[PDB]
Parts: sequence; C-alpha cells; structure tokens
Amino acid sequence: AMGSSSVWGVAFSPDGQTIASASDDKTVKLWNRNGQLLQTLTGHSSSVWGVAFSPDGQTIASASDDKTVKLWNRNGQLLQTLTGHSSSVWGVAFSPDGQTIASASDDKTVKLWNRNGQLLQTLTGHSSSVWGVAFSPDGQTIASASDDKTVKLWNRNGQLLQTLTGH
Amino acid sequence: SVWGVAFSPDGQTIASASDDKTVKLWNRNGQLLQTLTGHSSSVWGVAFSPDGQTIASASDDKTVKLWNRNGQLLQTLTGHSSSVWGVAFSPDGQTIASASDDKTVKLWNRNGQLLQTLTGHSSSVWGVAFSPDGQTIASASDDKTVKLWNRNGQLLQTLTGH
Ligand SMILES: [Zn+2]
Ligand SMILES: [Zn+2]
Ligand SMILES: [Zn+2]
Ligand SMILES: [Zn+2]
Repeated sequence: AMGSSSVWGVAFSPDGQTIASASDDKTVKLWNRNGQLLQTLTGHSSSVWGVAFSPDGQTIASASDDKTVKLWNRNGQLLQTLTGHSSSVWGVAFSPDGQTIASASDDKTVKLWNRNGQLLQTLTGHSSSVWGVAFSPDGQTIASASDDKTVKLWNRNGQLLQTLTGH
Repeated sequence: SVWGVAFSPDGQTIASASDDKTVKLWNRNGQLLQTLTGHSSSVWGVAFSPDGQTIASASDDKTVKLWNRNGQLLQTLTGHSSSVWGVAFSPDGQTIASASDDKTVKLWNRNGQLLQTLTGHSSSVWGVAFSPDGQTIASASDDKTVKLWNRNGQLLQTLTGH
C-alpha cells in the first residue's frame, strides 16, 4: 500500500476507474477511463497545480496557486480547505492510509495535515520553493524536492533525516 | 525538474537519483547503503519493482538501466533517442515503462526487449505510471496533457486541461 502523490503527473483512483486532472480554469475534473467527464470540482480561486487520490479512493486533494489545498469527496463535494501556506502550493500527497496529507509550497515548506484540515507539522529547511512531496509506504517517512536542487528526507515529527541530493 | 526518489515496497530502502550519474540506495534513517554506477550522464528518475529486488533508473544518457538490490547492473534498455526522465514498473513487475524527452513512452520486458512505443505526445514526456490493474498506462507531458494507453500501445484517451 504505497502513498499517492502529484509528483508523477497522474492521479488514478485505486481501482483505475477514475482519473483526476488539474484543469486550466481553477477546477479539478474527474474523468472515467472512457474520457467522459464525471465531476468538476469548483472552489479554488486561482490555478490548480497538483492533484492526488487518497488510497481510500474516496478523497481527492488539490493544490492551488490560491495558497490552499482543498479536499473533496468523489461525488464533487468540497470537504476541507487547508490554509496556512503563505504562497502557491505546487504539490500534494496522501499517506498510505489516506489520513495524512502533505503539501509542497513555493513558501519553502512542506506542511502535514489531517483530513479534518488540522495542521500537524511544518517541515522547514529547504532554501527555495518546494515543488514535490511523497510518503514512504511506512507512512512515517517523507521525501520533498525543491528548486534549491536538493531532496530532503524527513520523519513525520518533522525532523530532517537526510539531504539526499544537494547540500 | 522531475521526481528523483523511489521507495521499496516496505519503505526500508529508498532510491534517489544523485547529481553525479549515480543512483544511491539509502535506508530509512538516511544512511547510504549502495551507489549504482554505470550511467554515463545525469540520472533523473528511479523506480523499485514490486518485489523490491529490481531498481530501474532513467538517464540523460538515453537509457534505462535495471539493477539488483545489491548494486549489480542487470540490463540496459536502449532505444530512446533523447533523455529518459521517468520510469515505472507494472504491478506484476514484468513490464517497465519509460518516459522520454523524445516524446514517446516505451514499454520493455525485464530482459531488456522493447515491446511497444507509445507515440502521440507533442512534447517531452516526463511522467509515466501504470493503473493498479496494470492494463492501462498513463503518461504526462510538457504538452500539458495526460494520455491513457493500453498495453498494445493504442491511445485510449487524452485529458487535455479543459
Ligand atoms: Zn553535487
Ligand atoms: Zn515540464
Ligand atoms: Zn476548455
Ligand atoms: Zn481550456
């Protein structure tokens, strides 16, 4: 049971029957495998950059230029808005159980959240915009990638474990 | 920039594309275990097989290399005409998919044989993934599209950004 992340540019649902895509109009669209539109997720007030399905398949996360991450159910309903980043959010990922969300922001931080929208941790250390984030299968360990040309590995108590590329 | 890190199935090994033409294997505590040496240019993408025993690496040298977990080079997959950015294993581990600057995705077996070339993206393909059942392949491109393909290399659908 792996995490799910926006970093590969594809967000299949766990059964592969639904696919989520960031649209060019501040929306996320859900499609079936035949290219038919199922849901438009409306609510972001600026560009949507990253999307992920929870491994539960019931929740979708979207990262936006409007500095928020939004959580949606599969039937298109907005569930939560995760606020706290001070700049664009580029990337979003779910832990393998779907109960933790990680967000990667232009504000140089990764933030970790629960599904009720509560901020759990801020990972600070990157000297530049953080564009990518992903969980380990153990669900304890997090990788982030930044324009500072480094990749950092963290615990979910927010301690830096290693800088894997770069310095 | 593309994503350069992959987890083993249990999370106890982490592969990362290094800035020195190598892949490095780390344990979960950040300790270096192995360096995979052999690519002749930058390494951009890595993946683990579902059994955790094979690692794939995608390189600016236009190849994908397959390695065992103890650091030994198993195969070099040759055929892309430009940088390879991304690499993925199918859920059964028997197929490898590669995403290239040459605007194609290629599908390979573990013995290094080219099975299919997926053409249709109008620009560099940076990301590729299999569906969970392994019957559909998804690719993401600088042409701002995501395309869904079957295993025979037929384009099924394009998500366009509308
Ligand atoms: Zn260096
Ligand atoms: Zn790009
Ligand atoms: Zn449109
Ligand atoms: Zn449009």
